[PDB]
Amino acid sequence: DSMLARVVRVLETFNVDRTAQTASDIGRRAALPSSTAHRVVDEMVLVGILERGIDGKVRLGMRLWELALRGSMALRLRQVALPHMERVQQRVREHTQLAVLEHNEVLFLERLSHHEAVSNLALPVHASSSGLMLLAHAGPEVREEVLSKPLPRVGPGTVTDPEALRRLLANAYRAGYVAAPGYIEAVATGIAVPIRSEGVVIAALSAVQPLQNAVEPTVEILREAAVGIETDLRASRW
Amino acid sequence: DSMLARVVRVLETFNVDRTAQTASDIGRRAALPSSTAHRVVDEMVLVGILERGIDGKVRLGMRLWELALRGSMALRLRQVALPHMERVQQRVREHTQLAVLEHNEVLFLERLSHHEAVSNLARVAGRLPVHASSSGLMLLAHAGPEVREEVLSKPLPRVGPGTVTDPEALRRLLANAYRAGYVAAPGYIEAVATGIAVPIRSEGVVIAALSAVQPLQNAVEPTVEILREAAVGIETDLRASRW
Amino acid sequence: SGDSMLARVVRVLETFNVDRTAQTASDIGRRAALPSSTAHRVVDEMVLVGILERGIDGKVRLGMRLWELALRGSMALRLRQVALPHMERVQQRVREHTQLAVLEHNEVLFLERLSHHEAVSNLARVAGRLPVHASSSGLMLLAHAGPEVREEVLSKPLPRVGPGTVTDPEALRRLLANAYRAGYVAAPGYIEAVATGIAVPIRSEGVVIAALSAVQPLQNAVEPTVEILREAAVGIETDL
Amino acid sequence: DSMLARVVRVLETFNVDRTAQTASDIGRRAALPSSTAHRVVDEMVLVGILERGIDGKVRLGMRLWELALRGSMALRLRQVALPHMERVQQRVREHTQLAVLEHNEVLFLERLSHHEAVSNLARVAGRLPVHASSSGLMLLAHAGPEVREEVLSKPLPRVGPGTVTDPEALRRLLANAYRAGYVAAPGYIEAVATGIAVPIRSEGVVIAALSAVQPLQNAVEPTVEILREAAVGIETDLRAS
Repeated sequence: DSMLARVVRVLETFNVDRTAQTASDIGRRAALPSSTAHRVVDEMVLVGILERGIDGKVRLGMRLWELALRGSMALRLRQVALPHMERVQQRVREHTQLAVLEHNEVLFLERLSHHEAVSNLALPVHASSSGLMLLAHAGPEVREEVLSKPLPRVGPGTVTDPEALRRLLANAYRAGYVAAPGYIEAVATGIAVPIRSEGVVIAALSAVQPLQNAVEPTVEILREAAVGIETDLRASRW
Repeated sequence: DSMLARVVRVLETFNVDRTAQTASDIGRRAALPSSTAHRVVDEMVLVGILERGIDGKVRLGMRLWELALRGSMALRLRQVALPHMERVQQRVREHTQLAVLEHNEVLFLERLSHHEAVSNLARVAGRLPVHASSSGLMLLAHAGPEVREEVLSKPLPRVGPGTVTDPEALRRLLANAYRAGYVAAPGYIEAVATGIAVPIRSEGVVIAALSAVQPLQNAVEPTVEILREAAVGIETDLRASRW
Repeated sequence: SGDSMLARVVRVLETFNVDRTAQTASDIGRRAALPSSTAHRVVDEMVLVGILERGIDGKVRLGMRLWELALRGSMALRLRQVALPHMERVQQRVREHTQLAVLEHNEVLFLERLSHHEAVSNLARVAGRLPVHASSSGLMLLAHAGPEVREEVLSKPLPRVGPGTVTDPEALRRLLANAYRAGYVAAPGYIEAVATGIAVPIRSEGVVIAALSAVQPLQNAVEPTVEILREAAVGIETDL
Repeated sequence: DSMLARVVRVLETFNVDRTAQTASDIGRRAALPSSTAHRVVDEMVLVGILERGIDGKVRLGMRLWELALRGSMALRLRQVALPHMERVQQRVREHTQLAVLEHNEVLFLERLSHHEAVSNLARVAGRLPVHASSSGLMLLAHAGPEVREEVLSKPLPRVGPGTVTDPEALRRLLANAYRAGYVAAPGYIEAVATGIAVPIRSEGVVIAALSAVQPLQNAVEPTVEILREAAVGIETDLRAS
């Protein structure tokens, strides 16, 4: 294998219950020849991805942690959200999504799709339930800043009258959800709720399901999941 | 300019403010030739260390995060503890350590030593058993009665001059440590040094021990107070929102 | 008054202590200063309902039912017992008001309130119970409840109970988030416009189980009271 | 119903999730007429068994807590120990006991006997001599050297066919028990069943003995382990409050 693939295999011999190892134990646990193992370990120690600890064994290095922390804002949210999204999938059996607002555009970070989903997945801020929910919680400037500019009816059901949007956004803000019938397919609706962290809306959790399906049960499931994401983000320490 | 050194330089072009870049921009910022950059970035995408979006751009990937989470308790503790450990060093001017308990073994995560330290640390590679350090005793004191009695059914070698070995003495010592919030270990690592440890909590659970090593005759209680203040600082910072 | 069944039952229980675990029915007459005939009646009824226990050897002891009855309110009772000396220390230093409170069914129950004679600020003179968003204590407790519980509370109207009471749900989310990270909250003007309230959490086994709070003049420095309350809170935690 | 039974019924309307009640609520839950609930509650308040809460309602009083605590040494241990003793009963199906030292004699705080128990357990008339039970010998092993020597200063009676009386044999017995963490022999009184005892600790000190009685033919070692696990469980529960 490439150097990098071997490095990853070495890293995957470590776990929360196995902090410190010898290079030989690494070799066995990664199924790497002893001499390859020692060489790969030594290169990893040189660049600080591993460190040689107080006990003579190697352990994961501070530099790996520091490097990973450079993406913590998106990566930690994604990693914490995913178990809650799985739970949503088990109950709804359609599609669940996680989204954030980045440079006044909606960036979808994760989507799950159930093999039995009836609805189908397919973008500007006004053209998804997620974007609408996020827009509803953005600053007053960002609302105006986006409403003045172009609002194409991107799908069949896409609301794009500046004044229809103000009422839609204001209701979403009060109610803690927004629905978006026919925004992607006329036969499908999108439902989004906010995810809070430290008092601010940082993301939106959404479902796509058939238009005819009841909306309120999905709002409840998404809320519960959004509450769980917040709890785990807030309570987690590492 | 090894493969791994190159991978690291690519990762370091990212930061809290730069979350998405093209392979070209990465080549410039990491001083890589653009052919090398495209190849390196592509290999990192292939193992999941980077993720390439639909619109061409590359971001730090879930697999990097998940690999770091294989040691995230130890690593984050070290990071948060270090500034508090440095302040202990300025005031006490001996040694300050951080340790955790893994499968009833004591792992030391950091050991700082002041250039003017009178006491001496063991500088040989190895691992003391759980009963043979102040950190081990503090950690054992919070491990619960089941773990205690397991340890006390097993061999208790008298490793150093001061090492307490009598099962009943150890039960009293551990109970006292639990109530008092510190343990002292006079003469365990050398005859002329004492170890002093306090607990570090997260969410009510004792997850580590902060310790000093200092000369045998130095007063224990002034050092305990310093360690306690540092432990409070560590506990407080561990619950800061932004990592 | 001294002559009811209950008053006599209590006087009997008080003859027992850590050293006097086992007595006789007549020796209880002696130490409680009751006539033996009336003593043997009260004991027998106490033994019947299980407040005392007696073996074949005549010996009477405090019974398991007494213990189980007391346990029905143990957290609150034990917390008060432990907290009181630390609160008196706060009273000496701040010379205003110190309170201890718990959350039950998302309502704040004040368990203890000490007011110093020279206190410049005034406590609330509302007879019934303030809601959870209407005191520093309720804010501190709510900050440690689930986001679930937070969003339940914030889904209902929040009256402006005092001059300064924050009722805006977004301002509340920000206030609560900050309180959670900082380990205290302030509630300026919640009782009177010239006073504030400050609370810190009390933990047991990792869970915030109560709030220790002050009321003091609005103009006074906040941070010194926060530290005093913090020292008291740590003392209370040690002792539990 | 008597005054004291009503008082008790009032106390039983409280619980860990209901600490403050109106007297009318108390009447509802205790099945008392409104007039009766009021006067029962009022007198309970008057003597401090209840307290009238800071915001109007009634709650369990500090006085009740202080009264309960006068026997917490026995009562808390018993309350905490009982579920672990029931788990021993389920696995061994004989007899489990809980004992402490009172005035240098063995006081049994709890005894459980299983219906299907093969062995027979002697009916106990008060406290037993400290040297005449496995529980006694286990507690004595962890008492002071002062306590040990006081017991051994006076010649000891042969209370049963199993009783050891010789001071030197007792010293060896006690040293072995202290070191091994159990006493196991024929019953030191009847000696037709095996009495087994292990220490229960709290905060570094042996506070009680957990014991079994079982037939002479049964293996000792598995019952020692089961009792040890229970003793560790009891200690654990005492430390988590």
